[PDB]
Amino acid sequence: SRCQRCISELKDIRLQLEACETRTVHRLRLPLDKEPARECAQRIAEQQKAQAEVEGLGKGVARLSAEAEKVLALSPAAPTLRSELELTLGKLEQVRSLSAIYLEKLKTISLVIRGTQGAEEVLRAHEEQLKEAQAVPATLPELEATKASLKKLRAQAEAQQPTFDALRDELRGAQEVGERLQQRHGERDVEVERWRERVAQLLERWQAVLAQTDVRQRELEQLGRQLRYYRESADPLGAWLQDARRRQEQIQAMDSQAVREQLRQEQALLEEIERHGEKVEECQRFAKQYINAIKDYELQLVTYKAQLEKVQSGSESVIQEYVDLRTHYSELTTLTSQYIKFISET
Repeated sequence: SRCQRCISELKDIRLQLEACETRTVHRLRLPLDKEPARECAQRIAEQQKAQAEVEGLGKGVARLSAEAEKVLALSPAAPTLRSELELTLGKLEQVRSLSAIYLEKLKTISLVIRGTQGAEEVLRAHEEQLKEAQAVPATLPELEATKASLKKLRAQAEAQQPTFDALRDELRGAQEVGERLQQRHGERDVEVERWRERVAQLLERWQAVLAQTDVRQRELEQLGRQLRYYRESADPLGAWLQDARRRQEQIQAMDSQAVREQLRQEQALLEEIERHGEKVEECQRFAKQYINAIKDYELQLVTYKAQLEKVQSGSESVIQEYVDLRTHYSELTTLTSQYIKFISET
């Protein structure tokens, strides 16, 4: 009576446990879809409720085990009762193990989901500042401002190292749990691969930010030096041409005694102009180097912005300056040269 009743109750609760088992296996076989954060949270809650359901069944098994042992101590039915008891105890421990490890898997994945989504927003911020700074520095004070913005960026990125180090640890944790689940319950990890690729890709993007900041900072240190070298040569030359052009225009526009002085001042000035032929080629040389640097920095930025996916041309302004200087000097040489000839025949 109590033996037969206990066997029936043992079979029923084992079936209930097996149904909990099959539901858990079908759940853990299901990869996350297009809302990973929300779905994983929902499944953790469901698995917490499933784990409590199994534990409730565990209280039924403990009751049935005590009653069985009372009957067995008193019976041709006893081998069946003992066997059925051992089957139910064995199934309970298996479903308990699976429920706990799967809940563990969901929780560790949840940290990875959160971590990668946080790193994306950090990556988005740094990649946009790099994208944003399109204009090249025109002057020494504008240069120092650009360096400051990159220095800040560099500082912010270095401080995010713990965030990405934690992500690597969080992914590693998830791999270990999945492996134990694979080894103890024979179910492959259907989820972890999605996030290894996600984590691996974010790491590369972060390195490009760090690398591109170091390259870009270094671009401006070389570019800045080239600006200093050119401006130190173009400013004194440009001032000199303005000074000499007004002297020549004054000497040119201004008896036999006077003619000798007019030829004398013009003939002497033409000598002065020739002496500056070296200082012009020097200025042309430095300007070409600075233009090349402005071109190098510009292409650096357009490249990076394209990989992730003008207003005017920076070096074009520098082009115009050399045009004005070479034009004025060739014009100045000619005008003085022709005026010496006009005095010479006179």
